[PDB]
Amino acid sequence: SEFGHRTLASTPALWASIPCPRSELRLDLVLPSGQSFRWREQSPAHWSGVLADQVWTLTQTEEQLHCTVYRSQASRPTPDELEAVRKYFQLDVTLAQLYHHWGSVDSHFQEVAQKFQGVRLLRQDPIECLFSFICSSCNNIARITGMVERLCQAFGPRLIQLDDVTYHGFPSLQALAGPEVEAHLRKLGLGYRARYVSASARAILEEQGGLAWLQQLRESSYEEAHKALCILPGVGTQVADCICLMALDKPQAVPVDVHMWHIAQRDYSWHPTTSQAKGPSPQTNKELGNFFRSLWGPYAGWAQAVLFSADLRQ
DNA sequence: GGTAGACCTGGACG
DNA sequence: CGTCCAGGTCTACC
Ligand SMILES: [Ca+2]
Ligand SMILES: [Ca+2]
Repeated sequence: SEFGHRTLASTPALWASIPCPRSELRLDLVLPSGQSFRWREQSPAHWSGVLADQVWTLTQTEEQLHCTVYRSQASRPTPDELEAVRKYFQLDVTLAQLYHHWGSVDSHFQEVAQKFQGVRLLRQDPIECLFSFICSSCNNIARITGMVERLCQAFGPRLIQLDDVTYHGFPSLQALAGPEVEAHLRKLGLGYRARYVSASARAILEEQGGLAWLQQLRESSYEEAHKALCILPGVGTQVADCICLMALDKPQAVPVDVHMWHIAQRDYSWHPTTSQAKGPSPQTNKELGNFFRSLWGPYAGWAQAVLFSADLRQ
């Protein structure tokens, strides 16, 4: 059929594949696990969302990642658009090599890794990542997903429509900085988070030097990046780490949330040493982050993604 | 300097 | 139905 979300079976000539074993990527363990909140399994095993300013549907077989794009006459994805997908999933990073290393230096990781292969980090846009996680504050993935769709629907560029779903690109800084945005977001149910969205958009455009400021952070060191980000309203240590890890190429960035705390205590019998508090606090969270870094190495943030994602399946 | 409490909400239970 | 919960952050105050 010419309409609705496609499936690999229904429109074969419209899909192109990318060599990618499931051991290197598990869409069902990455896409809905709290990295990006903009992917939906519209059809069993088929995930649709905006990628590189276009709508796509992705699905995998044992050795292939099948892709289709909705831009003109419908056609299979081109090699270049396909590279956009490989970039998004950072496929040049061999997951089996990381899993092996983490497994060698951490017996518990190896145990869990046996049943959760394919968890890697998406390489996201700084803007979407910054605002999606500002909304993650005291929030569950599903509610977060809801706020983000509404926020994009109301302020993002309109793309194409599949069935009764109209896709929207992520809002720009200018749109998020616009007048009465907060009030509109509040009506969209973002709660106090509405305030931070507006505030951080204005702060970036009117105080920090605009988009270029956020983007040039990719070249900065994790330490610098993380400090800069904590300036913005609504961006604390956790939100800042999520951003450094998922959007600024800071693989040693380790987000420390309630999940990681439970994991630390329950699976590593971890306790704060230099910290004053016994539970979550700005000092204990920092310490726990350094604990995971000393334990997993330069890509601790990625290792973190595996266990976090695995901890959601509980 | 290191906390306790305020700020929003739709599914979650008991 | 009423308290609890989820990828927190901010800040007046001890
Ligand atoms: Ca929480
Ligand atoms: Ca801040």
